[PDB]
Formats: sequence, structure tokens, C-alpha cells
Amino acid sequence: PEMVRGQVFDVGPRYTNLSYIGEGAYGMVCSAYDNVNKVRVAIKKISPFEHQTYCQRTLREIKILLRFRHENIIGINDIIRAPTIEQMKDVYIVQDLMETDLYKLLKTQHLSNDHICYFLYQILRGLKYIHSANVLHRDLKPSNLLLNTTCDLKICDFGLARVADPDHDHTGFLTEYVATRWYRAPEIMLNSKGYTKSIDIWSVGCILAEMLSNRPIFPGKHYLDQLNHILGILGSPSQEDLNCIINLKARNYLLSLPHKNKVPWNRLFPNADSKALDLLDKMLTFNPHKRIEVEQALAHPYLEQYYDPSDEPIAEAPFKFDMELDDLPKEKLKELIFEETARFQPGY
Ligand SMILES: Cc1cnc(Nc2ccc(F)cc2Cl)nc1-c1c[nH]c(C(=O)N[C@H](CO)c2cccc(Cl)c2)c1
Ligand SMILES: [Cl-]
Ligand SMILES: [Cl-]
Repeated sequence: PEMVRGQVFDVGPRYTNLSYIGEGAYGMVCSAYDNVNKVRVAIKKISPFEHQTYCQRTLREIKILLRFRHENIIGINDIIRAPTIEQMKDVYIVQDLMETDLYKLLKTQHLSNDHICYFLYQILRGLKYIHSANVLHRDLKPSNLLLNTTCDLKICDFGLARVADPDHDHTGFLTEYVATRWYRAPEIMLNSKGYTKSIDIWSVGCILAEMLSNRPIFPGKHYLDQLNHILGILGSPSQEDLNCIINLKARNYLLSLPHKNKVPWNRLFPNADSKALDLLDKMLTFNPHKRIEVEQALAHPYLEQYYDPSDEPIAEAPFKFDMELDDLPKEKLKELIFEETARFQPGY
């Protein structure tokens, strides 16, 4: 069995000749040659079974991606794991291979306005599909946007994805959050669990800023500093916006800050298309209730060359989990993962 940077990848004899691509909190992704289909593929090894949270994320990603089918979303073509639940330590998810990601691209290249616009279009086209299933991605960022040399874009990494739940979005001030700091909407630090579609739109706004400028727009150093950097551009929230924040520790925190001016977008982005900056303004709205929605963003003038509902598929119906995963033990979740991956086993 082959090994890459200390990880064994027990995926032969069908898949061979592996190279490293990247890693995650409980695994590694490699490229591999598929000896059946005579093509190179991506294989993501995950090893989640010692942690309840990792098992939950694994099951959600698998269930969601096996259900979804869309040009701008990564799929799952095969899943490898051991013949019996006792021998299963790892799961290998086989996916279409892409060439790079937007994080890497932006380290080397300043994008043209036309490339920015096309990439934004694809992000939102994929997100329109995800949201139409009442699913949230919850970790959109450049390194989760895969690309090829023909500028096709796929969203990947659904480990934090879940079904939207506005009724349970509320939480206390300074509640822990798992998704990447720089892409967190201001409400995460105030009163939100990120259980509404507005959470993803903020992240897309942050990505757009980064495509415009090759800089993260809000590079917080720590959890609370993230909010202060957001306010460094948006300025102090309006009274209307403040009145929407009920929980007092959050409200009192905001009231304790010095007043901050709103910094005009054209100062940050002097060479940007004005229409892109108008859309950016609407995506990066402080109040999540007032923030632009995915179809509205697609319908914005900046995207007029591309927007075409007759070429933007949606999901058949809302995605639905059959059971509450939040409170299941890791051995129960393992049983569920075993079951979910059974149809890829030889025989079945
Ligand atoms: C599915 C896929 C398909 N093609 C490419 N290619 C690629 C992407 C970036 C590169 F720098 C180079 C290449 Cl070749 N990457 C991927 C890919 C990139 N990231 C992931 C991916 O799912 N990454 C997540 C972390 O965000 C991950 C990874 C391992 C374990 C865990 Cl727990 C989580 C897949
Ligand atoms: Cl902090
Ligand atoms: Cl509140």
C-alpha cells in the first residue's frame, strides 16, 4: 500500500501513483491514477472515527455531495473503505481532479475584470444550487474554490455544511466558531451560529474583495479582532442595525467602541469596476437581514453578461437529514457512515 507524506493510502490496485495535494483537520488529499477509467482523479483520505465532531462532518459531507449534482460543485465518484466496520479506520472519497485553487492562483496572479466576473458568476451559480436545497456551505474561501486552466470553478469541502435552521441561529456573544476566521460575517461574533444563507453571502463578498485586490479584506488576528477589522471598513453600525441586536453583551460591546467611519470602497479598490463595488457593498452589509440574497446577487448589473436562469439548475427539493446528528455518539455515527458508503462496495 502506497504512502504520501506519512499517510498510507490503501486505495490499490484500482488507484495508483499518488501525489500530495493538500490536507485537512483529519486527513489528506492526493491525486491518483484510476486504472479502470484511465484518468487521474482526486482522493481524499479522512480518518474521523475518534471524534464525534469529525464523524458528524464526514457524514454530512458525504450525504450532501452524493445527493448534489451541479457543474460548479465537486461530486463523489467512488468511496473506498474496509469490508467490515471493525477494520474501517479510514474513508477514501474519490473526486474529479482539478488543477489548483483560487488561494494559490491569487498568490501569483492579478486577475482581469473579466476573470473576476466569470469566477464570481460560477461561485454564485453553484451557491444558488446549494441554497436552493436549503443547504449552507459555511466555509467558503479561496482554498475551497477549485479551478482548471479553462477557468472552470468547483466549490469543494462540505465538511461544515448543514441544512439551514434560522430558528436556531441565535447564540450568545463571543460564541466559538469553526469556519475560517477571515471569512466570518460580523454576526458570528455577536449573536449567530451561521445557520442562515446570509452567512455564505458574506463569505462570497470577502472572496470578491480578494479577487479585486489580492489581499484579504478583513485579516483579523484573533476571534474578536476579526469584528474590529470588519467595522474598520463598514464603520460603526447604524442605530437601526444596533436595534436589531438584542443580546445585551453584544450590544454593549458595540456601544463601547469608538466611533469608526465608513471607508469608501473605491479607496480599497481604486481600479475596480464600479458595478463590482456596488455588488460588493450589498454582500458586505452588516445587518444579515438586509444583505443581498444569492439570486439577487446573480441578477445584479455586474453579472449581466452571465446571469441566465435558464442555464442555472436548482435542486429538486430541500435536502433533509433523516435524523438529528448533533447528539449521536461517534460509534453510532460510524455505523451510519458504514451504511452510507455501502453502495460503493464490490457486490452490493
Ligand atoms: C477534490 C479536489 C480535486 N482536485 C484538487 N486539486 C488541487 C487543488 C489545489 C492544489 F493546490 C492542487 C490541486 Cl491538484 N483538489 C481537491 C481538493 C482540495 N481540497 C479538498 C478538500 O476537500 N480539502 C479539505 C480541507 O479544505 C480536507 C482535506 C483533507 C481532509 C479533510 Cl478533513 C478536509 C479537495
Ligand atoms: Cl479574541
Ligand atoms: Cl441578538
